[PDB]
Amino acid sequence: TDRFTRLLGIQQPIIQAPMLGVSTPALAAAVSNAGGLGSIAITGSAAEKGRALIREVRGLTDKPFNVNLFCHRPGQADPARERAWLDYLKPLFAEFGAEPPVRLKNIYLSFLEDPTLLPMLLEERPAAVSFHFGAPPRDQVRALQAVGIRVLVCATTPEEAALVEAAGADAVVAQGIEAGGHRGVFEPERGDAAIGTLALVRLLAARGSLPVVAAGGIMDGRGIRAALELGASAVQMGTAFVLCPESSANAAYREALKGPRAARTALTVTMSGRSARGLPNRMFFDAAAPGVPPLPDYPFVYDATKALQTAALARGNHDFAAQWAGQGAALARELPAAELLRTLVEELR
Amino acid sequence: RFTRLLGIQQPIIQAPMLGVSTPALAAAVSNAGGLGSIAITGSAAEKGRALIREVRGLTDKPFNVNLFCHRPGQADPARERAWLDYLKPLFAEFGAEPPVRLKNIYLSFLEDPTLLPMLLEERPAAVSFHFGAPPRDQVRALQAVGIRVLVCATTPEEAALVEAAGADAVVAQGIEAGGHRGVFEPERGDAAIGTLALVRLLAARGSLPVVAAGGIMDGRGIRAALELGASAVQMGTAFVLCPESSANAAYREALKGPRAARTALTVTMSGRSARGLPNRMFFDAAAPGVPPLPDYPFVYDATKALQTAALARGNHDFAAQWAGQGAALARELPAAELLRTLVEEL
Ligand SMILES: Cc1cc2nc3c(=O)[nH]c(=O)nc-3n(C[C@H](O)[C@H](O)[C@H](O)COP(=O)(O)O)c2cc1C
Ligand SMILES: Cc1cc2nc3c(=O)[nH]c(=O)nc-3n(C[C@H](O)[C@H](O)[C@H](O)COP(=O)(O)O)c2cc1C
Repeated sequence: TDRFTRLLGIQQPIIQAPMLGVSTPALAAAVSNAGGLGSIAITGSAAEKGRALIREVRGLTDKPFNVNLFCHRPGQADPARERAWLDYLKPLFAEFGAEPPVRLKNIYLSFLEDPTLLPMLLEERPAAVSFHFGAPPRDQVRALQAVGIRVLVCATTPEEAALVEAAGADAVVAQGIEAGGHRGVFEPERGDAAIGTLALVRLLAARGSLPVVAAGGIMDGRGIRAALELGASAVQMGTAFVLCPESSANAAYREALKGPRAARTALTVTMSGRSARGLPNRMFFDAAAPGVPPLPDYPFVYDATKALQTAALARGNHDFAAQWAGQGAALARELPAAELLRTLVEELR
Repeated sequence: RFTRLLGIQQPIIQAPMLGVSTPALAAAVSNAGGLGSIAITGSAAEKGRALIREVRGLTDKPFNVNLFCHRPGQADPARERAWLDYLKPLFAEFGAEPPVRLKNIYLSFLEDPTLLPMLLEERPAAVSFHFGAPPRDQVRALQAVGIRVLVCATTPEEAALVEAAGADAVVAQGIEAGGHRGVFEPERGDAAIGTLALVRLLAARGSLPVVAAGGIMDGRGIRAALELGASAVQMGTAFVLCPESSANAAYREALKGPRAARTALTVTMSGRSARGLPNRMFFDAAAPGVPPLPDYPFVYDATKALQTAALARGNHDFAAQWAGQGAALARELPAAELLRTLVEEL
């Protein structure tokens, strides 16, 4: 199908997934120059810094690229809950001769609570703007579209996909249970249908009319071929690009992904406050276990964890790192992004 | 390919489905060119033999006979007595009271020695195993006669154990699948891998023909699995609405209707994780007030007692209505006609 590639003015139906902390302008430009759609994530950063990152990408590529923003429900501070969480983490900090932070901060501002992001986006005009955890109001999506920007939203169910349609997006990113990183569920408090890529992509393509981008578990040309047979118009690959040299994955992350840990992934809500999939470690614990206090809101939880990670890292310890990977992780390859992009295009045939 | 490995013309297996599959359904699929299947667990061996003879009465073509190979359930009177006490108000609602004791109503292939020699005589083209792999010993014993041996796995780790046991094929069950999850050891957790990842993994780093199971509802779904490296396909939910199936009317209406839009996993129906259309038997076993679960299949024994009492009042809110995550794509056709349509779409 030409549906997606024509929609975004690119050659290849391949998006390199925006991965906050792992994607980079070098990674994005590499994929975009190679004919796909490279991406960056700019949540957690001030608008002008977002604006700089976009321009960094432009200085590397003249081809379309994707800019991703978190659109979650703005986190609700709860100092009592947050204090009880910190006290619970106290022995972990003490292990590295450290103390937990005194307070926690809303480190990731939602697109719905930072008014300055939309106007900056309407100025920079990246070819694509994608959202995770929810959809903006239709008039906001329309404003970006009015300026030539394609709008992507991640959905995890047919019900969420309907909301993406109502928001007026140009394409839906259909994220199956296989996907590495944070799950795109809109309202985790209602539960999580946890639908696999194969079913979700088929359900959205066969019973919907929006171009579908399949995300989760896709690691090669056979996977891409399979996604297209299901009716997707393109794929989004995260894990597959992590070992690329252009990525900002650290040493230990690359080692975990290259090694035997890659055979088994798991979901955690205790790392960030929102369900996410990666290589299990000490930050993957049972929040339902005895003596574990109620969980603070996302993203305050991640703030607490990031403080612990820093303390851990200050003693050579990476057992608390966020090493996100999808269920196809064992098929991970290590190539320069543009060479990987083209290997995929070849395997895609 | 796999289609040569078994005596068949089409690479589509109609999943064996305890209480849903019938000799009539199996025969219709086998006569149409695929591999029809029945489930034999929970029947004494001479009763399972009778069922196999029923299928032979309707088709000369190959079929599949399925047996549970789970870690045999272990009785805990204290835990079971507390479970039934917790269910007591549900029973009471339909004028019943919980059964005295619970029973091991489904004997694993590991604890009933009379199943293997029956299978040796009857010699169906295919014998499949769910929840675990039997000793390579016995797989060879079946393979010595005409039999191709299939075992379901939910992870590459389980697939390796399948390979070790000398099976002719591994059924790769993704998270999408309806009914009981084939996880060998659930108390060790459950990786809950999706079909798309699982098939690719097993086809990329495995040696056995892999049969994709979970979420496939049409020819595009079959083509996708084949692109992933599958040699064939196993489909349960797609066949439930076939008039030949053993699905009762309430079940058929549920799957045809809006409830098909959402499935979920429950361990409280049977004591082992299973995917279906949620109802009053889908509750939170971690919830305050809910006691430790008995082993599988003792829990299902209790549930069935409750299902009887609910049915006698015309209440279907406790039924076992299994369905995979592709449930909303279900179609209602004669089984042979569905297989023909699938083949055309493929
Ligand atoms: C390390 C990592 C970071 C990710 N970061 C983001 C992110 O910041 N925003 C987002 O919308 N998706 C993020 N994703 C998910 C992708 O959008 C996509 O759903 C996923 O990578 C596809 O599954 P796969 O890893 O199996 O290819 C991330 C995934 C990983 C593995
Ligand atoms: C109602 C129902 C009953 C099932 N019964 C069995 C069974 O008795 N033994 C078994 O090994 N698998 C059983 N399965 C699972 C199938 O083998 C297969 O894994 C699953 O149906 C494939 O997922 P699908 O429903 O999306 O096609 C059953 C599935 C359903 C929906």
